[PDB]
Amino acid sequence: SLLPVPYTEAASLSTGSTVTIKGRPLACFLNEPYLQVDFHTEMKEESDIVFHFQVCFGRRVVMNSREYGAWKQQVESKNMPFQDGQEFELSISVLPDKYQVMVNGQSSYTFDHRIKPEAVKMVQVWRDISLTKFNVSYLK
Amino acid sequence: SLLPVPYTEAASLSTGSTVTIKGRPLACFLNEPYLQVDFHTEMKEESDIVFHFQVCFGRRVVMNSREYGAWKQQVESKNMPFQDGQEFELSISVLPDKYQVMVNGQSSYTFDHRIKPEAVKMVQVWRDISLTKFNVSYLK
Repeated sequence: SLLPVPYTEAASLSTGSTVTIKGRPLACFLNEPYLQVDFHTEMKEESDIVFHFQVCFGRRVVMNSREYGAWKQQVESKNMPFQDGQEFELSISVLPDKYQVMVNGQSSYTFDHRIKPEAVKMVQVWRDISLTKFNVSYLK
Repeated sequence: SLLPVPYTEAASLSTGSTVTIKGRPLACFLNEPYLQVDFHTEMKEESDIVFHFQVCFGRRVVMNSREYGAWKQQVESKNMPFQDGQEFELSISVLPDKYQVMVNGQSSYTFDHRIKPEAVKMVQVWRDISLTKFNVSYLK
């Protein structure tokens, strides 16, 4: 019942869209497994990234965009709602002005739009997790 | 013909041992896939690490040890013999005073022993690679 990782799915997003991801780190937090979610402008993996979300479990989260191939201003958070050894549910909601990232139902990170979410054509979920669910939903 | 990743194998090392690893990154270098090789003191993943070798492909390599659960002095190298999109052969040779890391036959990194290599009981290879070969050999 596991999805392949790296996991890539075509996607369209607008205000009211939510990307929901259920999975589990492949290692204990002492080993610093990573999780990465990238919202890309094209299906190709080297395409620009409207929203990059990277967890180093137990340490920090970084967020950024990659525009014309170059990483822009990095944002860092030390908020760490993820729990060592546990399955997590991560949801990324598209609001008018930002993405909101919920972890296990708790608001945990936000990132103001640098590019309209309508530029997204693909989502990739990768690094040191197993994945059981990936869903894009919409509520107006 | 791919080996499972994370890949864990029991191992014993001394002067003259070589760990040889063939694999390929799972992403283009622009996406910064990682590779990690850890020489552990016990079979459990949370055990201490005599030699930690972490590649961020296209950017840098860090090396360290984890002793009584704590990371020690990080060493960083910007040497990057790995080639974007290519299979690599990595060998880690145990010398009297250090590990020598060869990449595609070229001496690329070294790390002085902080703990005797005889303390190693397990090797783990993980992060964003596919793996086709893992071998421990010995030449006196």
